[PDB]
Amino acid sequence: NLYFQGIVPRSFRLLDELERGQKGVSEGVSFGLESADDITLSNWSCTIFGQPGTVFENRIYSLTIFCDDNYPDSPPTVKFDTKIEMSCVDNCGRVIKNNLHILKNWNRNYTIETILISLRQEMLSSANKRLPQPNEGEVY
Repeated sequence: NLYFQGIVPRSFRLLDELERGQKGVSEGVSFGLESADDITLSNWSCTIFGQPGTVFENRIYSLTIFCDDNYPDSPPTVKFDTKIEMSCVDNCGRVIKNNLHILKNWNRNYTIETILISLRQEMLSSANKRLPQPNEGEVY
């Protein structure tokens, strides 16, 4: 059994986040592997609960996070499978890196969870919270 202070290899890092996710995490996000047999641990199935008091209220959004082999030093790619209108989401549901702080100014100390949390907070902003939405459960 290994010990060291400091940064851990990609595989160790993703094992930590997986254990975190599998233990059901912060409010109300969930995350895990798209498929249990992926040994690169690169593709993640995620859920965001809509923010109470907004056009997102009571909706469930499904999304996919992909961590390439430079992860955690490089940001993952983020896309919504569930249709959403947000200033940091493009026409195909993918997150516009330069419109979300944590992706734009990524830091290896952010996580899959940070992204999910950040997306739920974006729903509270004034550019988003009154934005007219697609029909509920509609996908790309």
